[PDB]
Amino acid sequence: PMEEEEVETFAFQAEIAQLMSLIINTFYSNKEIFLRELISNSSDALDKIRYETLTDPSKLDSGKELHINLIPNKQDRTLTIVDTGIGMTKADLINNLGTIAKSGTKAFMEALQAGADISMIGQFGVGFYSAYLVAEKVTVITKHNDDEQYAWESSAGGSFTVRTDTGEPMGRGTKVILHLKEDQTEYLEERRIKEIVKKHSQFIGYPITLFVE
Ligand SMILES: COC1=C2C[C@@H](C)C[C@H](OC)[C@H](O)[C@@H](C)/C=C(\C)[C@H](OC(N)=O)[C@@H](OC)/C=C\C=C(/C)C(=O)NC(=CC1=O)C2=O
Repeated sequence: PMEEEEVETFAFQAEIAQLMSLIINTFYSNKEIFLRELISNSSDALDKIRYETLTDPSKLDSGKELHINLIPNKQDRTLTIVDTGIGMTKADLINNLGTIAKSGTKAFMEALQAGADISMIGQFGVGFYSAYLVAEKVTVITKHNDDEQYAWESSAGGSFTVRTDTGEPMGRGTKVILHLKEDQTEYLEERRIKEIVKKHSQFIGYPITLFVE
């Protein structure tokens, strides 16, 4: 019996939009670093719920396990990075994932225009956007203890949407789904994923698991 769902479309802040276009339209040779950025983000999120629980144990009612799961899907061509971290509220998503200017955006673009390696992205605080080196579309599903589950999404192009997620409920955390570009499918390969995690994400302070098939 026909479901009615609310959607809200937002405009990326000007420089974030320019950064996304720079990332998508320019050739870079070390694109694999996108995973290190996403895993670092998940690690950051896990630290936050970890410390918050020390002060309030009920914060783990939504789930005690603190870990990261990597899920490649060769059928629909998606690579999903999941964490049981702190998660983000609707306000968190809208504010921190597009709408508000970030201080390192310009500096990073300057660096890139000068020939800096993309690997540098994390030092500028805009590392999430490196997802667009390999994905044509990114969906961020998230659940924070203080809000309902939400889905953010963008195929770049200057806008992003936010809507309540009606997919599989998550206890708490964030799930980044990368809809990979046709020539970036190597990241759906178990050997390649293991290779890059070993190379760049060896000191993650939480267990990571790769689910194959
Ligand atoms: C201070 O921390 C970081 C910030 C500032 C700000 C966004 C923090 C955020 O505020 C709501 C939460 O406190 C934090 C726990 C959530 C994450 C890191 C999310 O990752 C997962 N898995 O939760 C990430 O994924 C969509 C969201 C935004 C990341 C952006 C825009 C980025 O490019 N760089 C950043 C890396 C950071 O470490 C960044 O901006």
